[PDB]
Amino acid sequence: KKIFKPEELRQALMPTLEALYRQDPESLPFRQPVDPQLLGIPDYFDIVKNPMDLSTIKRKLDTGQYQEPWQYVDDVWLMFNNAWLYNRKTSRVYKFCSKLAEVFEQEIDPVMQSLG
Ligand SMILES: COc1ccc(CCc2nc3cc(-c4c(C)noc4C)ccc3n2C[C@H](C)N2CCOCC2)cc1Cl
Repeated sequence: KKIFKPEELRQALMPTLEALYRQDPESLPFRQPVDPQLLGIPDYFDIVKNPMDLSTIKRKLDTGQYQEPWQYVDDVWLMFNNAWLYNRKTSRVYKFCSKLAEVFEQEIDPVMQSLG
């Protein structure tokens, strides 16, 4: 089995996360964990059982919590799927999520080819 080192993953994958952060306005709702109290949405954690956001993914890369690139991809997709599940299709957050998914798809593919 291919063994990936933490810094190899950070060097390869952090730029793809940065590409998401660079999207403005689209990344703005994703830069910190959803706070249902601040946002007045007490149903949030009833619907979203496994929250995820850019800051959490960044911390996981920085602290070596991914063994394999697919685990990073899964967390990015968890973030997207949570947002598409919770938010209405007409909402800013939903449409912003869709743009981030486009950007991520584009950025991640050449990187995955390089890591194989
Ligand atoms: C720039 O875009 C916005 C600005 C304000 C709002 C309303 C408030 C809001 N509505 C938000 C909704 C979410 C959210 C996500 C993500 N998934 O479910 C929910 C609910 C997360 C954060 C949200 N936030 C916080 C926003 C983004 N601020 C963070 C600080 O800097 C920019 C302004 C929504 C948006 Cl999309």
